[PDB]
Amino acid sequence: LAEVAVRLQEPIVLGPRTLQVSWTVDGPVQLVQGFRVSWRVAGGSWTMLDLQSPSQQSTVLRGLPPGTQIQIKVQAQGQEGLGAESLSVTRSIPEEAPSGPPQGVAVALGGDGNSSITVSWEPPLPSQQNGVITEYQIWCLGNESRFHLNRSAAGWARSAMLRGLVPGLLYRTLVAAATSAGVGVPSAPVLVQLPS
Repeated sequence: LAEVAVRLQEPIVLGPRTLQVSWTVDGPVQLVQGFRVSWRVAGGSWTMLDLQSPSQQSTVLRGLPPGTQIQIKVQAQGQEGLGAESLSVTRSIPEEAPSGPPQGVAVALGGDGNSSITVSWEPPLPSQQNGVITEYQIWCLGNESRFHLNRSAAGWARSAMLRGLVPGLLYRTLVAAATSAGVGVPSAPVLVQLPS
């Protein structure tokens, strides 16, 4: 089980956040009864998987974090235990649009003129960003599209000033974060209706 050597091939993406991992075997093949695949973010603790057959020389890792580097190793198992670890391979998981909204969206009166608001926010949860945040989209939607207010802000911004709200109109204020892959999910709306 120590003489056997595992040869890891280059991983292949199937569905989003997946990696098809395959390998060949060289040595006393008759001793192997299965394989234990281990993977981690290149970080955190290793995640292990047990394969109950010596013919399963491939597996599909799923739900891998977008915008990260995944490190993969594989070893053979038998009646003795576990064998030598193969050489690790590392592949990048493509960034995605954020899957979680910015946190703590708030609205305050303030800005230019007499009917402006300042919208503030915090980034999405780190596990929901799916990449480096490069942009925030801010919307102030009325009942008609001619009343919509929209601004963009840089990844370092945490506020945006929106002017020209019509008194008496109900506005839905939303913020979304974006990565290089696109604009993510918007926050729950903060409703604003200025006095008239």
